[PDB]
Parts: sequence; C-alpha cells; structure tokens
Amino acid sequence: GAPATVTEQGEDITSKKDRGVLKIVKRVGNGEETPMIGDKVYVHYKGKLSNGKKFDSSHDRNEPFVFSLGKGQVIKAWDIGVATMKKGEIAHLLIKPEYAYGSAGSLPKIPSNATLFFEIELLDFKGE
Ligand SMILES: COc1ccc(CC[C@@H](OC(=O)[C@@H]2CCCCN2C(=O)[C@H](c2cc(OC)c(OC)c(OC)c2)c2ccc(Cl)s2)c2cccc(OCC(=O)O)c2)cc1OC
Repeated sequence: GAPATVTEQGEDITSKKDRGVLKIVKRVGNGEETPMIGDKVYVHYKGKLSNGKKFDSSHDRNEPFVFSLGKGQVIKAWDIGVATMKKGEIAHLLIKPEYAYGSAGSLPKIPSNATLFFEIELLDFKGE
C-alpha cells in the first residue's frame, strides 16, 4: 500500500531524525521555491489512520485547505512536511503520533497514539 512505500522509501524530514514524519514525492512540483514560516499555504489533501477506517478528504479537490505555515495552525507533521513542498507537488506523509495527536489523540476522530497517512497537494503559497 501507499504507507508501505513511504516506510521503505520515504525520507525522514524530522530534525530529531526519529522517522516521525516520512515523506515520498508522488508528483514533482514546479520551480525550486517552497514556503517560509508565516506564508499562507493552499492545499488539497486526504488522510487516514494507518490501521484504521477513519478517513478524511474534506479538502479533496473540493475547497482548498488554507493555513499559515509554522504558526501551529496544524499538527507539527504538517508544519514540517508542507514546508518542504514545491507548488504543484503532491506527496505522501507517514506520521508517528508524536508529530500528530500523541497519546491524547483527538477523540472520537483520532485515537490515542495514532499513526497517520496523508496525501497532500500544495496548490499555492503567499507571503503573510
Ligand atoms: C498545532 O497543533 C494543532 C493544530 C490544530 C489542531 C486541530 C486539528 C488540525 O488537524 C490537522 O492538523 C491535520 C492536518 C491538516 C488537515 C487536518 N488534519 C487532520 O488530522 C484531519 C482532521 C482532523 C480533525 O479533527 C482532529 C478535523 O476536525 C475539524 C478535520 O476537519 C477537516 C480534519 C484528520 C481527521 C482524521 C484523520 Cl485520519 S486526519 C486541524 C484541523 C482542521 C483545520 C486546521 O487548520 C485550518 C483551519 O483551522 O481552517 C487544523 C490540533 C493540533 O494539535 C493536535
């Protein structure tokens, strides 16, 4: 499956290099630039628990998911992961709970200690 590939071939983009966020590029984006902290970012995404029938696709080619990068508007894994993406890039992330919802989780949506899988398209990014 897609998680499997990321495990085996994903690059660990954490700082602590603890394999807490593994990334694969599925489609290469355009030019070289990627977003700075405080850039407003526009993405499509979908996600699932790795071992779970929770799935999320609210922003799956419907409306863009927008947030401001590294302001903590999202889980650490996204502040980390999306920061690395070019405009037009699509990527898979596999995410240990420590870079997501941790032992607390986010009941009932996310259980305690969840690993998450996301497929993210970076549509665009703008200076705050
Ligand atoms: C900095 O730490 C956090 C920041 C934000 C939160 C809330 C969860 C936070 O969720 C996320 O960080 C991740 C990555 C971005 C996509 C949404 N995320 C999710 O995990 C997904 C999510 C989770 C949701 O509830 C947890 C959620 O509820 C509204 C949601 O709505 C669309 C989507 C998932 C649900 C089930 C999965 Cl399985 S994955 C969040 C949810 C919705 C929007 C959002 O930002 C944009 C906006 O508000 O419009 C931020 C928890 C945080 O810590 C746990």
